[PDB]
Amino acid sequence: DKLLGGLLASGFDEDSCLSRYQSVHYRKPSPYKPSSYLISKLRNYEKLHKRCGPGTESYKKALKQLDQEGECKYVVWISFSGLGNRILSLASVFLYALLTDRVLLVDRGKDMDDLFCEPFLGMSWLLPLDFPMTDQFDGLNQESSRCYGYMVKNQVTLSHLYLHLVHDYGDHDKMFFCEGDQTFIGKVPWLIVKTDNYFVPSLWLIPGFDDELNKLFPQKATVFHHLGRYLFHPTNQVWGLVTRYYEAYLSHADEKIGIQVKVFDEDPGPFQHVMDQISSCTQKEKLLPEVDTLVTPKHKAVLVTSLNAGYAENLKSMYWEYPTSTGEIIGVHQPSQEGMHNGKALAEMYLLSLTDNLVTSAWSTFGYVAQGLGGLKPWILYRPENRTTPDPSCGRAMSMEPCFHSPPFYDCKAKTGIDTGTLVPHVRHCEDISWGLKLV
Ligand SMILES: Nc1nc2c(ncn2[C@@H]2O[C@H](COP(=O)(O)OP(=O)(O)O)[C@@H](O)[C@H]2O)c(=O)[nH]1
Repeated sequence: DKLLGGLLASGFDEDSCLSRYQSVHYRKPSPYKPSSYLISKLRNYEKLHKRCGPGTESYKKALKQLDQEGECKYVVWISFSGLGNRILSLASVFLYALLTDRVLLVDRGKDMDDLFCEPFLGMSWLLPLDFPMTDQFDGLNQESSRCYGYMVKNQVTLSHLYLHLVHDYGDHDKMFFCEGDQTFIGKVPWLIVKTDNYFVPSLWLIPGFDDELNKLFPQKATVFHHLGRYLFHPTNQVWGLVTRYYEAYLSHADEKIGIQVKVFDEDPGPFQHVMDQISSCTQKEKLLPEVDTLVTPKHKAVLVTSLNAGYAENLKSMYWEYPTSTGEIIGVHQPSQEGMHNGKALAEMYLLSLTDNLVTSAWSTFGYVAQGLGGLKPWILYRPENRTTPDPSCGRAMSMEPCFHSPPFYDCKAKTGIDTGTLVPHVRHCEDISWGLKLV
């Protein structure tokens, strides 16, 4: 089913975004049926967006509200940070638009236009190029006059509010995640957000939001799985990088393994500890077979994405040099070694997402998107310390979701510090970065 259990709206033009509909030629159908309520929510959201979207008479009238202090309200995402982050933060702001009956508009920035097709049937998601406040986006931060957190800090009705939700955000910026301040913010027609985190899990802890979030997602850990596949379709340019790598190197395997390598160090390596970690991970989980020194089969292909190439070479040369214990036929394959960039990094994510089993590196938003769109619950390569291969080398994700790296820890009722990862069974601390949070 090319509309994804009904997640996607039929009627888009096939040739201008090939990936949208002919993705089902390349991926096994997802196990995760999106609920009836999520569906309606999206179909209803596209009526809002057509009704209030850029270029309508309702969008023109609303723009004058930026001076003279309103049926359409808006959240504006600003393009900021690495591609992994911008995908996760953008799905976040879109869930948030859903919860607050707003229109999402997207600062195209340098490249968003080039990377992604239009996800909303009948009408562009892109912020116009003449939107008056675009010159301020670089500068908007924690100390800007209309920053919600600067205002709560310094006790201060508004046409527009800036919401600073970047990882270095403070105690007052974080009040965004409270019911009280949401009631306030609820009234403001224009919201400009800049953000580099997957902030979805803290929305489940806001009351009101949590009812609707339960109704939309009966299987709670499907938020980015459905919202990602809804929103983000690669352009023809990027899609062809996907199809041509998949076609040339991966379509003849009985099984595909993905291995997403990120190493957090200012030396590119490669590192023996990390190679060691990857083989122990893959072997100890029966993901890839062992090899024998002193000596009707299946073909596995291993897709290795990384910046240094010698993680893939090592595996490639091991499996060329030595026969597998099981007699399985292994081929290792790395697209790029970057040391058309973001078109590439994008394709590689989507490629990772077509594998049957994925290994991810701890902390990488690159992993989270790949597992995210795959509907894949990874085995996570844990974060090293002192150039030592951790032991155990990896473990299975509690679930497929991305991880909220910089969450708030406030009890809004009681007005005090709290561990927000020990309030409800579905919001747990992360496996990879224990400080962060995620839906399980
Ligand atoms: N093509 C490709 N790009 C990558 C890979 N890993 C990371 N990148 C990109 O390189 C840039 C820096 O990556 P990363 O270190 O993961 O992000 P940071 O930690 O937020 O700087 C980002 O724009 C990523 O999209 C990869 O395996 N392949």
